[PDB]
Amino acid sequence: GEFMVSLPRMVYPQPKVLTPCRKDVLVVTPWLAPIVWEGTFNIDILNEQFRLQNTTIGLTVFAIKKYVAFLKLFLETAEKHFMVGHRVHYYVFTDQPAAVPRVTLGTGRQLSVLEVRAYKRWQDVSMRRMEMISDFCERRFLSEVDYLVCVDVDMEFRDHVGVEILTPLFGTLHPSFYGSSREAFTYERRPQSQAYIPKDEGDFYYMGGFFGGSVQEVQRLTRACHQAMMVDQANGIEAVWHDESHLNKYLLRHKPTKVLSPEYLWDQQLLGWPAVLRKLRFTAVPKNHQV
Amino acid sequence: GEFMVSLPRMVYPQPKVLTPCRKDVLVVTPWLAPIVWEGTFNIDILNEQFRLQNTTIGLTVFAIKKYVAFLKLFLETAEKHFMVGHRVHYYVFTDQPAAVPRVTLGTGRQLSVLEVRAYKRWQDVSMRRMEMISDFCERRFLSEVDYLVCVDVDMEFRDHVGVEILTPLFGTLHPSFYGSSREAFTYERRPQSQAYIPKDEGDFYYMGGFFGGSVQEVQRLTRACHQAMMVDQANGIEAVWHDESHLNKYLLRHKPTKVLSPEYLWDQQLLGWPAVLRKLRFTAVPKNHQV
Ligand SMILES: O=c1ccn([C@@H]2O[C@H](COP(=O)(O)OP(=O)(O)O[C@H]3O[C@H](CO)[C@H](O)[C@H](O)[C@H]3O)[C@@H](O)[C@H]2O)c(=O)[nH]1
Ligand SMILES: O=c1ccn([C@@H]2O[C@H](COP(=O)(O)OP(=O)(O)O[C@H]3O[C@H](CO)[C@H](O)[C@H](O)[C@H]3O)[C@@H](O)[C@H]2O)c(=O)[nH]1
Ligand SMILES: [Mn+2]
Ligand SMILES: [Mn+2]
Repeated sequence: GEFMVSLPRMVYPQPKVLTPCRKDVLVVTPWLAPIVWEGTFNIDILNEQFRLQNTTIGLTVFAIKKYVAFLKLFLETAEKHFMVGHRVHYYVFTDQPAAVPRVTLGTGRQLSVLEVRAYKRWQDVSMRRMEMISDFCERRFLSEVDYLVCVDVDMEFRDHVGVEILTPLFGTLHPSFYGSSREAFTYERRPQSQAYIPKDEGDFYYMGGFFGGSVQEVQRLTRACHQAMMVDQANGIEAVWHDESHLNKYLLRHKPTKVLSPEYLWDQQLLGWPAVLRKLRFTAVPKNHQV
Repeated sequence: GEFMVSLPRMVYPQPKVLTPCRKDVLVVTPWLAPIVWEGTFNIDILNEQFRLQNTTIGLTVFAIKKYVAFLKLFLETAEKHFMVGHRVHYYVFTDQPAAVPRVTLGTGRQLSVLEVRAYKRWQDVSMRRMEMISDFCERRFLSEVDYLVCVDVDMEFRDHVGVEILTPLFGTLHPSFYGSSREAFTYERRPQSQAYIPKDEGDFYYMGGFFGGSVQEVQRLTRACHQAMMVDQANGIEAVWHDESHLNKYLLRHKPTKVLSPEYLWDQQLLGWPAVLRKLRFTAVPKNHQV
């Protein structure tokens, strides 16, 4: 939120008030947050706005135990598609620093390897990211980046993922549930859990694999989710979908300022390529669950 | 931007991703700013969000010379429709403090009468609002309100105008031009003016009668428009639409974070009640121009 200088002259098509960009999908939430789909944004305008602020984006990714194998494709495709032209700082959290592949980066981009402990259960590995993002890295992130983007590693970039996502707080629509009614969402349904959401509440089902925002908002979210997980652990309960359950509770009670469409987290294997998706931007890589 | 506590449990209809709110109009700009139309927002959610921040809204209005006659209806209808339930501070700028009508206010609402000089030409009266809002009232507004809303007085509220409009910076689509191509917009077209916009630039034509934002953003806008008007005056040129021309230049170069639809500034006399308007919220009162 620093003083913003004027945009230069730009030549682009006039937005027309009586022509929607997209008529097939919801492009704004009932709390007036944009839902980001292809056709809703002019990337040239957004790139100008964010470049004029010299925006730095941090990207966090965890690669613990066998998941180090996903890093090469993840990082090489991020170089092709993630925030190209902007300052990027990758933060790779791993138990095997020597297994991080040497990936060639474009100018203005850097990578830090952060060693962490590996936990036995994949559920605990997934869940402990909230603590790792918040408690350990609070001060570093505040000094080094403007926004944090927190993603799964078992993924590849296939198309543009850029500054259109940046906002104080965002979540991403889970690709399996964007057409589902709220009663069908796999929220935590046990009232004994901090993640509990009743059947008559819920806006969306957000996937735990892609969330972000300003550093302050991300530290708030990760701190709250970590605290809620600790309460659950003390009470002998583990939410049905782990960190994702808590993320969903948080974003129900603290509405995101943008929502990313499932373009931003897709599984083509599983779900194909429906008409509503004009681009598949960030997609699941096969993982043979029982990695 | 203070710490935001959690929303309470709320029961409301689920937003459905594959059902747009409105298919007849553009509801988001190409820079991802919501365009505020009826059907795009859930006021209960927004009221909760803004009440939890104890939001105070300042409303500025100028009533100089014969325009004091418009104050009674303006203020009485604002009491019925403007930010009801929230803290409101009216700032009435006038050359005739004794002519301000005694209007009964709801709880949490206050009115201040600010005496100013009357200028001879209606164009100068209109134009000098930018200076009056910025230079004179900078410190007061920063201490007293969170958002400023700056409107014409020759108007009445007929329907809800609430926290859905609040954002760092907003303008309102001029009711005569929302369907027009940019070449038809009455921007200042002389390159000798600071307000100059070429025929191949422009997003929208914003009306000078309804704009606002955070206090900081409004002071930035009003300061920039005042400075630009002073440059024009020194160069012997007066923009075709005065302050409105400068407002349009500013919002071209500094994109608003929400845009209000013409629901928010309408003239039923002149334009009727088209199908695209589900509500007429803030409307022109007859003024017999040659007042
Ligand atoms: O042995 C492991 C297990 C997990 N992870 C990390 O944890 C992430 C999440 O695990 P998976 O990708 O195996 O799980 P899913 O793809 O099923 O994940 C979805 O469900 C999870 C909760 O069960 C999380 O919320 C996750 O973010 C969401 O995308 C991985 O991408 C990886 O970054 C590891 O590094 N090593
Ligand atoms: O003698 C006057 C003349 C003007 N005004 C103030 O200036 C405002 C703007 O003047 P008008 O309402 O007469 O002009 P329009 O309705 O045609 O205004 C439109 O065009 C103007 C520029 O020409 C401004 O930009 C204005 O905000 C925009 O709504 C008035 O509402 C009032 O608040 C007075 O108080 N007294
Ligand atoms: Mn995954
Ligand atoms: Mn007017």
